[PDB]
Amino acid sequence: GMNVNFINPFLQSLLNVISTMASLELTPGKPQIKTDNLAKGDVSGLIGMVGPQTKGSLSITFEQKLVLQIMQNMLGENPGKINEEVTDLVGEITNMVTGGAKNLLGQKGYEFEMATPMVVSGQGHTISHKANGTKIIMPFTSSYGTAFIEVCFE
Amino acid sequence: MNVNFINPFLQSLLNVISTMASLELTPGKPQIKTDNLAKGDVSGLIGMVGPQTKGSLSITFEQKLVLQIMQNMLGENPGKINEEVTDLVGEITNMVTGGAKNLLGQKGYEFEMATPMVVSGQGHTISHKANGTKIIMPFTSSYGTAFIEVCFE
Repeated sequence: GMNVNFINPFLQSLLNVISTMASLELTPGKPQIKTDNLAKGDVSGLIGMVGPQTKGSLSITFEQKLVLQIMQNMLGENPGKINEEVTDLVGEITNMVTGGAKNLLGQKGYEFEMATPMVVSGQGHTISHKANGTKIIMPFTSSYGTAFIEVCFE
Repeated sequence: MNVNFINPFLQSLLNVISTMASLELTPGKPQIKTDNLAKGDVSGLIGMVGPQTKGSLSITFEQKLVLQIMQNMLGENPGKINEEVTDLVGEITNMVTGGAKNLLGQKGYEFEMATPMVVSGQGHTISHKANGTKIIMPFTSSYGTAFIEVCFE
């Protein structure tokens, strides 16, 4: 029965990357215990986490127009489609979100190590976390479209 | 590291599909991945941390194949990728990684797995970003194709 606040370090870290490094204001929704298969996107960064008394999963999902605007702002270009350069950037965003969360959570005595990012590319795909634990999801909105973070820990 | 860490995962998948001779699945030769051509409709993905290493694994299936796997394993299929199907994909992912964890442990190498995630979406691709060699192996049948990819850094 995990505290919904476990998503906060991930939220803060994503807002750090996107709002400052990408100068793009994402407006977060309210963290929800997941109850829909409705968090569709076009490219997603996925990573596992393993700790002494923990294991889990993080996904960060973006609509195409949003991730392309993020790439424009961060790197000064974008190829107008999801390609390898886009998936590489999503991988790096995933590492920085997870890493910042690791730092913030470590300061609070929660230890984990991240695995390595996998990036999913596909129109309108969804992610389902299969850990036996609480699934916490939150939307983010911009005029460019929507993103979602989902975390799950056993 | 290369054959040493990756082969258990490949053998463990083979083991898990050897249980369904019905499908008549022909494995290909494992190789270094050098394109983004490996598409599927549902995939199981899992991270892992090991001795001086970390990495990732995914198993991607075409819909027609995963539905026949469900027919063989559970005696039914819904004719589409639903929660039942994503659950089974997650479980196969755990068995494949669980088996490999045992084999590597046997050999003296401790790997800790994270928890699985399952992607649903027509014709999606998975790109592993670990800084190390990406190994992919396909397995094909008249019902369709699947791919396992494993990468350690």
